[PDB]
Amino acid sequence: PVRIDNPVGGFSFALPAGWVESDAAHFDYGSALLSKTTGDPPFPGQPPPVCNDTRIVLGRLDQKLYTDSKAAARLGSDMGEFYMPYPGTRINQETVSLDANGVSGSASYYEVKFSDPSKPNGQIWTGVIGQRWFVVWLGTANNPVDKGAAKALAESIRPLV
Amino acid sequence: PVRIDNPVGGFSFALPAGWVESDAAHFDYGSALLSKTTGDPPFPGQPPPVCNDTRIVLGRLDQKLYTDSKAAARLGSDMGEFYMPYPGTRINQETVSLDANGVSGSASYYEVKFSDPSKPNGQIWTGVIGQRWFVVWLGTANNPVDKGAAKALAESIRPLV
Amino acid sequence: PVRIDNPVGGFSFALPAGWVESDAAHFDYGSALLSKTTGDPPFPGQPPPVCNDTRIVLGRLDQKLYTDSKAAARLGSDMGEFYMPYPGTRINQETVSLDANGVSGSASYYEVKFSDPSKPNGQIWTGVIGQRWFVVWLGTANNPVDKGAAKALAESIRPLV
Amino acid sequence: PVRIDNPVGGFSFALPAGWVESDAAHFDYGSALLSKTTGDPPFPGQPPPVCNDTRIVLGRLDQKLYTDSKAAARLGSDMGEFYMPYPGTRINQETVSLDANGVSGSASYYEVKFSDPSKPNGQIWTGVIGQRWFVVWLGTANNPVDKGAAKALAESIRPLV
Amino acid sequence: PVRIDNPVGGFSFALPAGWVESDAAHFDYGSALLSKTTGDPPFPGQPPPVCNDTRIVLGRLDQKLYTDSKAAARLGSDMGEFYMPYPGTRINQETVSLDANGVSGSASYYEVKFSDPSKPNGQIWTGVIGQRWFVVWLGTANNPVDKGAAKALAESIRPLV
Amino acid sequence: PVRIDNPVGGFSFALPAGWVESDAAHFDYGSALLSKTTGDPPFPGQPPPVCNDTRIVLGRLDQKLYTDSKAAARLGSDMGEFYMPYPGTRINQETVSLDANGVSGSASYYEVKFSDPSKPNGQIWTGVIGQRWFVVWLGTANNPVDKGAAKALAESIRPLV
Ligand SMILES: [Hg+2]
Ligand SMILES: [Hg+2]
Ligand SMILES: [Hg+2]
Ligand SMILES: [Hg+2]
Ligand SMILES: [Hg+2]
Ligand SMILES: [Hg+2]
Repeated sequence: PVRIDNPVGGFSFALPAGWVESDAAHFDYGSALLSKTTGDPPFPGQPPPVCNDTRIVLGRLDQKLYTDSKAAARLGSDMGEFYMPYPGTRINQETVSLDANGVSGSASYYEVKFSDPSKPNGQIWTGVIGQRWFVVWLGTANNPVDKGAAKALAESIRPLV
Repeated sequence: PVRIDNPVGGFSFALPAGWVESDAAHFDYGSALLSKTTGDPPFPGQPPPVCNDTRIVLGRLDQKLYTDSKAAARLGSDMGEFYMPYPGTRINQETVSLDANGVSGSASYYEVKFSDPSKPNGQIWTGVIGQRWFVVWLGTANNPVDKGAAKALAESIRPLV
Repeated sequence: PVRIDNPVGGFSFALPAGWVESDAAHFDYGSALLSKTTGDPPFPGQPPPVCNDTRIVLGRLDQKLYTDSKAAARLGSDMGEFYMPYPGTRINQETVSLDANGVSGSASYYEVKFSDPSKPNGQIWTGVIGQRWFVVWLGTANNPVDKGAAKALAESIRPLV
Repeated sequence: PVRIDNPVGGFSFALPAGWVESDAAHFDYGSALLSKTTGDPPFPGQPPPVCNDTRIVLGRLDQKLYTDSKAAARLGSDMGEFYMPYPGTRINQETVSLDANGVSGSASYYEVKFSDPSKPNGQIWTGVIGQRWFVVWLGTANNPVDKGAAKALAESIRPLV
Repeated sequence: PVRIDNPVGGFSFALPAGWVESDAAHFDYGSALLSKTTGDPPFPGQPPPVCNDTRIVLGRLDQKLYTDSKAAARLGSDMGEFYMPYPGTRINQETVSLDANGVSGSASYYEVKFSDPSKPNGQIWTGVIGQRWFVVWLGTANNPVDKGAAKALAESIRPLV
Repeated sequence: PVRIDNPVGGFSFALPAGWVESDAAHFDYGSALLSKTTGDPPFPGQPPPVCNDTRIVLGRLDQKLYTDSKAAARLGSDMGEFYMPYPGTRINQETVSLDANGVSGSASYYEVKFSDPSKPNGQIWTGVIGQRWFVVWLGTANNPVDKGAAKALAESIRPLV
């Protein structure tokens, strides 16, 4: 169990097994971007290969932006445009209640069946917890969102004091 | 009149007056990203301040991706999701014929009236010319797309030989 | 109240409200560079717009370099050349005693009236606390140094053990 | 046919089909690093996915460093240590004469059978042409060096005047 | 005594006196790269000049990769190819037992006498401790590995919990 | 003789022998930053070691900013504050007439004797040619400005058409 502090964003979280940070700059402004290692280890000290069709973003959710249920739905809709900007239809929608050590939240999940029959279906899970924090886990039919792990990641969020 | 070569993307173009390149890395894979200087000059040798609500992207349009009229409409719809991922309504739509030294193309323009009444309206102009190249010019009601300059930029595109 | 550790520089500090880290690399060698958000929030996970006419630098002050009163005056004079390299006259000078949880220091403030009548006046506040640490807060007549917040930032410095 | 100038390194070359530049910084000091696109196109304007098990480096070969036949063999031996630092045996060695528009050179190729039976065999082709320039094309049994294309790349090198 | 946490790699370590972090990105995936300051201090807030012929890398050693004695020897052999890819002979070999607060490990050291008589001899110290962590300290005859400090660095490693 | 184009800044120039570009980003906005190699060659394809006490900046000189004689003196005074922000006295001043293929300009040179007796004297040469372009060559008593080469660099500037 690996806990990561994000002091600018005011929270800590548990790093999902098999994931690394994608860059350092997100932490400058209170966010975090994570990538999934492929499992093939790099030479020691060098950066590991990571998947290009899945990613996780988390951070403080600005008080100016966006109930946690309504917020996660709205954020999830916007995130899906930003990360999956191709025409398609939303299918297999779900909402999930969150409880991060007693701090309530909500998440919205859905899949995108793209108009392009050669594109794998997109998948997106967006959680809001709470001061408020968000978690977005993006994947595809070939590299699916791990819904149980996304819930565990959001429920691992703790405010820093 | 400043002409810029993009050898990986197979084209050259005229840099719009008052704009600079935003980074060098786009040219690595045959694209270009431009930013608009604010007019307040920096110390010599240092990077100029640029606007944060307008941008231009141009590059080779992959033969796998997307008539030029249909292509610019589809690309413009996707670009507007990617750059303006908030809910809203498309208004003030236009299409524009392009002629780049005899190479035909088409562009699609529209504005977005956002659901959020405090967001300025978004503006996007997307052109496809042609091997094919694209031009996307993004702005807002406070920093509008210069439609005549966007047409001139797309019509300035020349294949490199 | 957000406390940030800088382990290479041997100190922690309280992040001023409304400010973010400008990059990650400063911490590699025991410094920190901060930028002021404009208040217009970015899309979640993306970097916020920041002001281009104000900045804060802090870090360990090398034992080889530069009383804390004399040190802050000398450092402030050099910092003003580095950040405001245009001809002008220093006006509205002040010195300020510092007490960081019992660790004494001193700061030097002044404004620059530039020879160029179209340049807004520059403002710089430079503090030395203490092992020694420095704080430099730069602004202009349009985006002034918050002198009370600069004193609070310097007095928030704690050695790490 | 896409020709790329490298003014600091004093040469131009033909970009192999399906390859892009990996970064811009190599050109600062007269080299070039190329990566192979996977074929899955990115969103327009965004960087394409590239293979992680093949790469090409080319540049001016310092007059202080390293006949072209002896030079390519020595450089190839060193490059194979640098890029394939695991124990193994060199097999399937070849040397290839080069003629770049009348400028002679030589290349050395070999494969590495690694001690680790789960590692795919490494492949490396190293050419020296000539002022002198080098070309290194690295691959594996799963993503082999295209020997004909590596020879064409080295023979495409032209001095800039 | 300066202790640095590496949460992705699951460890903390004591920063050797006179060394700084070379970049921030290594920590993204659980490694750290350190550079040695030259002693000439930079302007405050700016990065210090560092030596170009010595470096330290440390990180988690993948369970898939590589007894600690055998592991450090094998890793040291591979690291010496990666960092010193020129022909030469290994001389002055040593192995060193490690004890990091009761966690055992081993290190392998050797020097390289290069075929090129104008190259200074290379030096490399590679330690494995332990979950397992590695430490590599690289130097030359002109800027030698500090063997006592490398042992202290490896023995300063503590798992994070 | 190596000529480099800077299309955003509207000029080309001859690269001084032994110098490389320091980064790619300066060209994005019409400037160039050059560093001096130490002569010790790197491994092929890797960046060469460069001096840390000398540098060259060149670029378009904004029509809003700053006769060429008065301009070079004023720019040289400001550049010396920016690059040598320590107290001292200007000595050994010179001005130099420039003629870049018939385009006139002027340069201002001076040395700085620092108050700190352990700092080597600073040296700065600043030229303005002309649309106008600037050249700044910075050095020290240990790594002096090559005045003849700085004049040749400024006189090598040609407008791009
Ligand atoms: Hg994957
Ligand atoms: Hg603007
Ligand atoms: Hg501002
Ligand atoms: Hg591949
Ligand atoms: Hg050194
Ligand atoms: Hg030097």
